[PDB]
Amino acid sequence: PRKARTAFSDHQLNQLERSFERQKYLSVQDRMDLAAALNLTDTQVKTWYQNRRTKWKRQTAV
DNA sequence: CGCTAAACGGTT
DNA sequence: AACCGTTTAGCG
Repeated sequence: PRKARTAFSDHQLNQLERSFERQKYLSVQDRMDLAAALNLTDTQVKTWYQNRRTKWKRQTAV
């Protein structure tokens, strides 16, 4: 049983990208604080940051 | 299709 | 526990 695909709001995407520009890796507390501010689950933030690092590494390589 | 969220098996 | 590298798949 797969989880439904989260559709992030524009506010959530803007805040996630502002976080990522500041810090490429978050502490457990910072990750939880971001999830709470955005009404997202801890896992959805953790997964967004992980996939964001994948995209970031792709862009670094060119 | 392209982007990207979630899942897999493996690593740190 | 979280991450990595990669895959799988949802959807505009």
